[PDB]
Amino acid sequence: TSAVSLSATGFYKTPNLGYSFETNSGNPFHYFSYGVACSEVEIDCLTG
Amino acid sequence: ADELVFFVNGKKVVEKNADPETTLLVYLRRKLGLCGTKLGCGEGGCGACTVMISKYDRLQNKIVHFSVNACLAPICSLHHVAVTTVEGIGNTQKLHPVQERIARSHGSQCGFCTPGIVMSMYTLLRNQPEPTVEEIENAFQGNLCRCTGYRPILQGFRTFAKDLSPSLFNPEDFKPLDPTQEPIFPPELLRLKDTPQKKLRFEGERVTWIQASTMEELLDLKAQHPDAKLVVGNTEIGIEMKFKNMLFPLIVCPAWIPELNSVVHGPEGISFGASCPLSLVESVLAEEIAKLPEQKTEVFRGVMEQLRWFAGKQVKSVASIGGNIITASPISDLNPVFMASGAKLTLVSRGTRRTVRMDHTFFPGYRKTLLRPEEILLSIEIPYSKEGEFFSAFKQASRREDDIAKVTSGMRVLFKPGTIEVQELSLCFGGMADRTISALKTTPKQLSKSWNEELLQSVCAGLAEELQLAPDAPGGMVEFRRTLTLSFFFKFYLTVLQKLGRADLEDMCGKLDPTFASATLLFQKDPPANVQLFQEVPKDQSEEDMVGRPLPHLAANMQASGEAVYCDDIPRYENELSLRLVTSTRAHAKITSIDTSEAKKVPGFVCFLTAEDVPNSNATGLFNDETVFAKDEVTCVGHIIGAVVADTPEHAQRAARGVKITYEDLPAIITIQDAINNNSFYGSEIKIEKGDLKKGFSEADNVVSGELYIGGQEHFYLETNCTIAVPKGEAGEMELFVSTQNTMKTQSFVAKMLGVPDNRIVVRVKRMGGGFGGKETRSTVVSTALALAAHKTGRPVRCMLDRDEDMLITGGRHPFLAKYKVGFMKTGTVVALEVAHFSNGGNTEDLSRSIMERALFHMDNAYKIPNIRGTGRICKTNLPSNTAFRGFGGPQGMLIAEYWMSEVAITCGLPAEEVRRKNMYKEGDLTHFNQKLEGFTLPRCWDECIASSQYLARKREVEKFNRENCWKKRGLCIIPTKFGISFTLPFLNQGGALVHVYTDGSVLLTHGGTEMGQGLHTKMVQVASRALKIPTSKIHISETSTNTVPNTSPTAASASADLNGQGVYEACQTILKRLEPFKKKKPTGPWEAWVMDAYTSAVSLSATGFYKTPNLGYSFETNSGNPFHYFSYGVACSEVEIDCLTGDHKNLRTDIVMDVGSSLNPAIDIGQVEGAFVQGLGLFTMEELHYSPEGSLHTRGPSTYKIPAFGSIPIEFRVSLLRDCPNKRAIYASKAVGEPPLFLASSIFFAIKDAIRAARAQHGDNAKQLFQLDSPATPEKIRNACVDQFTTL
Amino acid sequence: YTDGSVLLTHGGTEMGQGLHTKMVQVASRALKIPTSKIHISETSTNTVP
Amino acid sequence: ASGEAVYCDDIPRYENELSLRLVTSTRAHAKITSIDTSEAKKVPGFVCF
Ligand SMILES: Cc1cc2nc3c(=O)[nH]c(=O)nc-3n(C[C@H](O)[C@H](O)[C@H](O)COP(=O)(O)OP(=O)(O)OC[C@H]3O[C@@H](n4cnc5c(N)ncnc54)[C@H](O)[C@@H]3O)c2cc1C
Ligand SMILES: O=c1[nH]c(=O)c2[nH]c(=O)[nH]c2[nH]1
Ligand code: FES
Ligand code: FES
Ligand SMILES: [Ca+2]
Repeated sequence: TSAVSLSATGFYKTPNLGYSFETNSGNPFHYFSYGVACSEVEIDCLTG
Repeated sequence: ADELVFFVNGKKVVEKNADPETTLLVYLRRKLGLCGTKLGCGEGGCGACTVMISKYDRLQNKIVHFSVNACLAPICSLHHVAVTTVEGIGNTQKLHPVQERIARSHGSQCGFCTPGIVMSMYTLLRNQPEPTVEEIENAFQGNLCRCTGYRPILQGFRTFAKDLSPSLFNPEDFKPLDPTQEPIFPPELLRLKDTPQKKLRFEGERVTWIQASTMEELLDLKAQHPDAKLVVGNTEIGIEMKFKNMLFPLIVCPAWIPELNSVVHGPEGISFGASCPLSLVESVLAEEIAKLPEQKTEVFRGVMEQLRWFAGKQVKSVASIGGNIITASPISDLNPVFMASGAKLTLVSRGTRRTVRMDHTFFPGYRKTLLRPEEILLSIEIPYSKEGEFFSAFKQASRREDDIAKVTSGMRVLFKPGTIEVQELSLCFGGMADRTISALKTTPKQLSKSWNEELLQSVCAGLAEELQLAPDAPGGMVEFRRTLTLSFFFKFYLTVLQKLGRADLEDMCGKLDPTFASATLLFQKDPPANVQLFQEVPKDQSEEDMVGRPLPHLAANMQASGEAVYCDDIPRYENELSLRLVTSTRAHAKITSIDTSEAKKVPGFVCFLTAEDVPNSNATGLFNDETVFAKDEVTCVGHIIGAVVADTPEHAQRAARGVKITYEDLPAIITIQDAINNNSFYGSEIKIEKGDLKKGFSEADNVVSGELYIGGQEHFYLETNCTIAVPKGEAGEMELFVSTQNTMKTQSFVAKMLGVPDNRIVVRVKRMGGGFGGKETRSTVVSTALALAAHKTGRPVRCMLDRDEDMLITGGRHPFLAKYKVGFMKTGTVVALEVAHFSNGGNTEDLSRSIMERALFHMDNAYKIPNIRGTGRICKTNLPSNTAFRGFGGPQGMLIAEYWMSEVAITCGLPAEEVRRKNMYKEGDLTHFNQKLEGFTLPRCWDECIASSQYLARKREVEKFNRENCWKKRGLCIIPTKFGISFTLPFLNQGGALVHVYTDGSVLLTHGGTEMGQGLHTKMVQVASRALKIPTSKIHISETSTNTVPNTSPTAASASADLNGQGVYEACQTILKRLEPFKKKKPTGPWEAWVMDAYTSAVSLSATGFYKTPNLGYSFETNSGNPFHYFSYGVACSEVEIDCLTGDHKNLRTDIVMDVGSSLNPAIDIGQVEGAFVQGLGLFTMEELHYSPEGSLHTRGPSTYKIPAFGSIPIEFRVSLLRDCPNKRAIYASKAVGEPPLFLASSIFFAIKDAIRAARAQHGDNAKQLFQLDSPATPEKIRNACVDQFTTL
Repeated sequence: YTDGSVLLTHGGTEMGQGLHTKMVQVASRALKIPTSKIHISETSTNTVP
Repeated sequence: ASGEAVYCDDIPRYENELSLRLVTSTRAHAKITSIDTSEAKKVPGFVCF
């Protein structure tokens, strides 16, 4: 009722990225994910 | 099991189970998917459904083409014919010349009437490739357009005929017509023309249709089954079936029978088979009249005179003469003529044949004839006139009731040869009784009398007595109708005088006084002359900057082609249901019970929805005082009680008829007077007051007091209200496609009814076929009901209202009652004014209060009044709720001002234009509400109009015409206007937009405004193209949606281009800012490179835009603050000529000068001036709504509610937009245009008033000087004010 | 909207990963209102290009 | 879990809606020497290839 807009756009771009294959420089990634898994199996040597 | 076989746009249709109730319009739209042909009324009056038919005519041996109303053509009547629709002539990839010309000439605004007009013009050209201007105009008698003011349509099409300012269009650029490229007549049909016609039978759900090939077959059928209903053109039967609930289970169509279609010239006259269409009657009698002695064709000319203002080409091409005769309507225009001339009817049944002579016994009772149930009408011989035998025919114009109370007459005299003495005299009338009658007691008494003043006087006394009407007779207008019988005989009397003159009996009968001659003239057209003037843009302006250029409406080509999509053109989902509203038949009552037992038996019935089914809240409407569905009590005729849902529209309608509802009446408050007496009002008195009233009236040389009533108005948007609601099945989500100016309120009201948040509900509007205020709020009454059905069923549901329903339910402009007192000097200067206003608001508040405020804000019109008091009360009544209508209270307020102003001038004995001018504000003055008038261009508009209309010189001609004519009079008036721009509710002055640029460079824009024919999207694209500096071609607007721009105000208050234009401009400035760094690097490289560079640099190419009108907000308590951002100004000068004997009148010339600031688009803005002016013209002169004494609307369609027609517009029609007047506070210095010109049509009202004043000085005797003329000034009111020997006794 | 409800959309599409769920959680923290007041209906080229 | 969620094919058909079926290569690498559509044209409701 005060005539203020209640609609908005939003935007984002990941900064500082850019790798060069020619000079082997520049960051391709913003950050890295990391994890580790331990697994155990039992095989049947006669069937696969 | 007979197949029905016909062609549509060249393609063969084979219908194996044709239902006789199926119309061609329904079949085209719903079976074939061809939605260019529209429904606008369903009763033959609007022509929106016009299509062309071609066939091989076996009787004339050749291919013929004619137009028809698709809404009334049973498909069962169409075996072996070829239909052509708008889609069959061209499309946007190759427009037919007819489509091209109407588009390019700015003849299409909302676009809904465009296809039907295109088809009427197209059919004309297939028959006459080189028509005349006259033929072109006659082509459209059956086509209505509510937006354009008709001028541009006729002007564009005039290019097919007569065989400083830039221009609005260029005819030299129009492609030429090549007739060889029209569609081939289907060769299959030429093959079949050879084989004999067989009787067919078609069986539908309820109706059996036999297409009789032979007289034998028809007679056998009627002998054995006398109940079999003849249908020939269906132009009466269709109405009875569709709107009067009637059902004839067995129908026989005899249209193919050679004997019913023959024309035979015999010694006494010409015989027409009874099934001959009126169009064949017309072309034969025309040619007889052209080639024969005048003395023989007197009757033929009377028939032709009646066929002139009868219906359109569409109706006449299939309406039979026998059908008019046998329908026996009390207001048949033809039967009075056939009766007066003793036309010879042959009747037959199996083994019988007899001839009679139409006389009073032919019609023994209401809609009855002499025919036995087994007989049919074979032929009517229309007779040659004899030496000494003379004939006139007459017809009231104006029509108010379905069936009754329009006068129409046939009159005949035979003189003993060589004498002036009467051998035979016959005077027959419709609209005076429940059937066509003969003045049988009056005529005998004049036998052997001489044609003289004694006979005139004798016949008038007889007529008055013999045809006398009770004060309460059916149809009212009893004083007018009486006067017409007498006035029509007078004309006949004078005309026979003349005709005896021409037979050299002048010395026995006398000369006619030459001031009486104009009384007897047959209506003569006069060729149209138009001028449109506007301003060229600067010479330096880029060619790609379209702001200020006359760019055609961006959808005009698709509208001409039938490709533009309106709501009901959207294809149905396979699971879609249809809804039909059930409304109250009482003005105020308790609902005692509802029985749906008959409704449940209709096949496809799904449910009846009522208030109990509403999920959340039944309280709706702008001020929360309305029911979605009535609960316990109805409060108008039209109050929506519930809604039937069924698989198809036909089943919904039949099922709604089986909802039987039971009432106990309650005290009803109907009229403004009823409300005043009962203290029934919406809220308190509203008031504006300035200066000292007691002093002003004390200082005034004169004081005049009076009242004025102003009738209401139906919007008659060509597209009625329509909603499709589509439930999505998740989270309460629903999408609605609606013909509405108000997406926001539609969304909110739906969400509150359902009890879900607003974020679940999306409302979409591509375009409306007109709105005009009618769809600002009252569209939600359909929307909420449909949304509920969709929610309940989980299925898509659709409702488009029939015209009768829409006219009943949705209300109109507010009627006004004013009580005024004005005080003024001898010089004409007004010093004091007090006006009490009352409006009839109907049964909901809606916008009624804001409407009253606008009327009060305009009670000054253009005039500075130092001491002033206005009040208004808004009456609360048991009628449909009235709402916004273009003007929004302004026109009512300003008509009241001009009305007391007219009386100030007459009381001072001074020229009205001088009096207006000297009371006009000047630059810097304050209004009565204390707003200052800056940039006041009204005097410039006034002076330009006075000069270019040659007002003073025309005044002198009008005076002279009036001194030289006793029975016609002219009048001339010039009227100004001032119109405040912005919503009366300040926070509604806001708008938003959203813009995207895609990586190809193309731009998708949207904004809060909706397109309803005013060219808003076009304007926004013009604006965006200038703002962005790219061509309009790269910018597109597809639709309006609550999920792209939220919280939008309705498209109203003429404000939408101002508000959305600023929103658009700001959205565009945001995008330009972000592209700036790329522009700098690449200042030449094209737009597409900047866009792609920004994209690949990860810069956002999407933006919102928003505007609020600043510094607004008026206070009623302190009478300060600005309610308006700026004001519109304009002046119109109009001239009229009235028929003092009939009440009819011609609009001879109108000249308008309008301040639209620096127009965004002068083509669209001129079109809005003309459109608005013509709606005003209807408001003040033609449009009259009529109600039973118990509050039931009788006037529900174009047969009874008469909007301006092609033939209504001023014959010379000039419009200029004021030059050099930038308004820099609105978008690119424009002004809004939609509403301000409407009130300028009051110029025609006041010109009629001048003409009446002159008629009164001519024949009045003691006439009251300040006589009464309420609005609308219809033929009734004009005729009754022309007091004379005929009105007095 | 004027009832306080929020309609949100973004470029991302839901394919089972709970993107919309995460976006509403994000919006509700950002706006400091409950997730119940925020809805995402769909992804469309005419709302985010 | 309720089957209320709408995926593309769950959307109701329009009454006038048509169906498409792709026609693909049965060869890894080849010239197309001709296409014969005569048998396809005889299937009821066939519109176009
Ligand atoms: C938009 C519009 C405007 C109109 N304007 C006017 C006007 O200005 N003035 C005026 O007088 N009329 C007017 N009419 C009425 C019109 O002239 C009649 O509707 C028309 O002539 C009826 O003919 P039809 O062939 O359509 O009859 P249908 O509707 O097919 O038949 C109407 C009646 O005639 C009967 N019938 C037809 N032929 C025969 C026969 N040979 N023997 C026995 N019974 C028969 C039918 O059983 C039926 O009862 C208007 C109608 C429309 C739709
Ligand atoms: O001030 C106005 N408010 C409205 O809501 C409206 N609607 C309309 O048609 N004209 C106007 N004027
Ligand atoms: S819809 Fe057919 S004449 Fe109006
Ligand atoms: S353009 Fe003719 S009705 Fe709208
Ligand atoms: Ca109201």
